[PDB]
Amino acid sequence: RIGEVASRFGLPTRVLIEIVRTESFQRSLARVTSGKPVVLDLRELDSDLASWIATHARLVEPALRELVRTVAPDVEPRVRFRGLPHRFRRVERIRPMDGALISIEGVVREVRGAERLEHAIVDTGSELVAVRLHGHRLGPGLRVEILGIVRSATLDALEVHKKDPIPEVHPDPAELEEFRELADKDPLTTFARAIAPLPGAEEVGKMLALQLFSCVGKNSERLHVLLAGYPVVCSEILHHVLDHLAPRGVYVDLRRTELTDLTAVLKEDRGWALRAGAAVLADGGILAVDHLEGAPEPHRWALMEAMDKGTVTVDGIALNARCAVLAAINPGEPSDPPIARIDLDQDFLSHFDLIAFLGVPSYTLLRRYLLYAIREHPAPELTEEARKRLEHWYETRREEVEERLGMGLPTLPVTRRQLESVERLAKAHARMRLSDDVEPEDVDIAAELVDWYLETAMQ
Repeated sequence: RIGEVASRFGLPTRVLIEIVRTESFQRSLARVTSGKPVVLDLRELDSDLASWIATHARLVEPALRELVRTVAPDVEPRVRFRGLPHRFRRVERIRPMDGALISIEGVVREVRGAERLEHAIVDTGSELVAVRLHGHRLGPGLRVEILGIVRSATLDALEVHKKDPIPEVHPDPAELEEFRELADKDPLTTFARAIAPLPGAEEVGKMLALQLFSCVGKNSERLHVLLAGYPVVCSEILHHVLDHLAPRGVYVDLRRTELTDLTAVLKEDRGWALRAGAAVLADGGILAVDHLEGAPEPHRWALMEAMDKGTVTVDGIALNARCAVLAAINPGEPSDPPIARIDLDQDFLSHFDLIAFLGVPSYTLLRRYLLYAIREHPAPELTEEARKRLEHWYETRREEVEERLGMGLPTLPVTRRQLESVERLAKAHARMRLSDDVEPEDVDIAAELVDWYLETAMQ
């Protein structure tokens, strides 16, 4: 009897009567033997009632479990809610919402458990939220939406939805129009000037602009860039990119970063806890690695794994770390070529697509356009003529290097790594044009940047 259940749980009888009358509830209640949870879709109710239910979910949920327990004493009673009123979604501060059904969204910082995965901490943007998982799975670095009921500053998870590593932008017609206008113009120059507006920093800006547009899950797509200049100006650039433009990211001063602050830490203590380090938290975005000079070997190995394979590994646990590495190094005084002044081993240095030797509209719009471009054009591909343009550049440059070496002129080799970098940069520029087709024009822009890097390195 519904009235008796309502009374028992301190609910107005009408709350429970209106709930049980819903199509969502009746259909799922009939399907409960299949182990499927009973479902209440709140949109199937009066808006003020939907709101009241969300506010008082700590009361409603066990009442519903009790109702289903009557129908099926056989199985674990599970209840799900759908169609949260908008104000209960993506809650930025959970504590005032005690007792309420809510969703949070953000990046998993940490997980812990023993035999079972039990607890998580989620960075929702302004705060870190503790979560009791109740059998629901996720892992450090994952972006998630979690539906649950708040109980004393902890979210008791009801469901977990995996999300893309970067936020979704769904532009309206006016914004879509702005996007199309930006695409038609010269977005590369616009982004380049936004990033690095100082005289002489044109190529540097273009490199960093295209790096932003390489922030995608597909492993072979991401660009890694090393800035070589004075500390102050390089730090301002890294902070600027991360603060104002990056879709997602983390800044570290490598000198202040322990290896496990960079990768992840696994702690054993009456159970286990796994906490994401910087590269994992930067999954799908920019990892800004400041002060790379004298980077210790273990740190270099970690960075190389993230750069080459898009993972970090701690104790046999591989975590996604699909970050574009934006590093900075302070060289110095030596009348040797600029690249000779970089104190980093040759093998590590070759993992960067580009080295930028310094000295030789609304950010809202710019950032939202980037987010849009990445999600909408994750995988542009060479056209036939672009492939020919790329192969031609490559063969022509290899011949030139051979010739220059034959003349006794020190020159950097042009290898498969350079071919790969040009292709990545060209794909990034095609994303910047909101295109799925990489064209000869994209190859040309990419090749000019690789050539500039190769030439300036030795000048």
